[PDB]
Amino acid sequence: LQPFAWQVASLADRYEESFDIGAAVEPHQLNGRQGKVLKHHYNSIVAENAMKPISLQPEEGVFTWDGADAIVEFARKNNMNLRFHTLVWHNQVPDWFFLDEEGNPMVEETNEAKRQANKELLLERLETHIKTVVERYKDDVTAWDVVNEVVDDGTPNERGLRESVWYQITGDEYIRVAFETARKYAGEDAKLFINDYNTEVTPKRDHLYNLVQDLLADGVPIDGVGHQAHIQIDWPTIDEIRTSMEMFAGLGLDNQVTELDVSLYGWPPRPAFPTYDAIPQERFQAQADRYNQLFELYEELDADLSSVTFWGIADNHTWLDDRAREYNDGVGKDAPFVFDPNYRVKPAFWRIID
Ligand SMILES: [Mg+2]
Ligand code: NA
Repeated sequence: LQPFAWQVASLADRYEESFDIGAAVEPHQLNGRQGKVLKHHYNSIVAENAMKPISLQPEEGVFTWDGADAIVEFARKNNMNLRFHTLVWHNQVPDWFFLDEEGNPMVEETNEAKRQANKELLLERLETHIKTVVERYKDDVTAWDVVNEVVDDGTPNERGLRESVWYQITGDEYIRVAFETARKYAGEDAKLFINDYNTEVTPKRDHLYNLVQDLLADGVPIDGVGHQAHIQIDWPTIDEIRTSMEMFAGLGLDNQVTELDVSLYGWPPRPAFPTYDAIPQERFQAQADRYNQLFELYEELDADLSSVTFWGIADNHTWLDDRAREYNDGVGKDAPFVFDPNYRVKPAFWRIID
């Protein structure tokens, strides 16, 4: 049988000359077998969910720090780096941000002067959320996802910005405010990232590229691009990945791979294998070949890449299962990592440890 993750060489040790090796976690993953894998393999962590806006400030002025603090304390106790995910997102964000002083959605307002009053209110709220959160964690966090998923996959406006509530209310100003406020409160040395998925594919890659150039020219503080890397076995290509990271490096921006998982399924993900034991070993081999090429590329790009984080630990816990179930009538199992649901290594582990 394949040995347990804690019986093989550490990924963080393998890649110590190149970049951090990170995992997304929940508080319950900090102990038991998950915690043993974590301590063995990784030198960086990020909160899967506990640091999202709604997790930290679910009502106006009501902050809930318990889960986030557990993860911070774990990083401190275990000498791990710590990514903060995330100051600004259009998902997992409480609806109170976006209500006017009468308690109605700001997006519905048709009086332009009132829209401008709303924009200032929302930006002030965003400043207060960032200040409060940053002041708590500024000595612990080594990379901030200041904004998440602000760029569109299409082109609904000239700049290719996602038309979330943030954009409808503030245009791009929420993005500027977010970075400026993060810098102000976190300090001159804090590393500030814009994070997104599909950063390897156009038009998105280029909308992102233009946005970071625009903000940089305007003096907005941005240090790096977070590439979520929710990828497949055959897509995106190695060269697409390389080009994107080189493009951002050419601007003087750092790159981090922030939410890496290698799905077994394209889009749409059906038919999915219904259970883990139904997945044929050949699929794990195809995955291992992918992982091999990926990590060769990341090593090749290591002058321009400071951290590689997987969006989870082992195959027993991944949002990809939710995605699989969503497209296959409630049944389906994905397997995106190099450790199996029992914490045993997979073929992919051996192909990235060598
Ligand atoms: Mg290899
Ligand atoms: Na590096």
